[PDB]
Amino acid sequence: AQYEDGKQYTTLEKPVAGAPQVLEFFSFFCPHCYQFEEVLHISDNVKKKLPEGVKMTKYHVNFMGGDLGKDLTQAWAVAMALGVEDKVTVPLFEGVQKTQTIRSASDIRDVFINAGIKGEEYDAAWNSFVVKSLVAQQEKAAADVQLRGVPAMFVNGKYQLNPQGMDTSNMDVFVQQYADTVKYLSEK
Repeated sequence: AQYEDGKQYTTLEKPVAGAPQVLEFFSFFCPHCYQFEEVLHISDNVKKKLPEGVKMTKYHVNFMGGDLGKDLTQAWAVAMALGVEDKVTVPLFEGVQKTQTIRSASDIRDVFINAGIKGEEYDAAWNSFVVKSLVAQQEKAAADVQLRGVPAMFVNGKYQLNPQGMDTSNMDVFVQQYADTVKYLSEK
């Protein structure tokens, strides 16, 4: 067929019940994730081709960048609670990988302050048990699929995107191929 298991996607040996329909994992330390966000706008282009009724979830992972990776996962938990994903994603990426000005929890915090989230609002969120369970969720979802690399996308808990099996000569072609595949998996 035109779409084949092991070619544009793989199948989980161990399907995950109750999983988000479209589930994406990343890390601010992950260089391809930088590309995926900054250059390719994968998340947005997928969204654009998804049917109505579909919910799109994006979670951070711990296994890159040691102590600061976990901090980054708690901070993405803060971003999700406050609804400020779209204001911090880019300065966080550029702060970890481009300028390298993110070295501690406090520098992470500065990105939020500079993006207009208030100190008290960030620090309350940071310490809330709503953020604690949000962190727990991010970890549960990753642990459920035995996640060992990012970027990663999972559809309906059963299919995993395999971008190494798509063409990378043209960036635009890679993205539409990627997105059309998510759409195909969606309907499956």
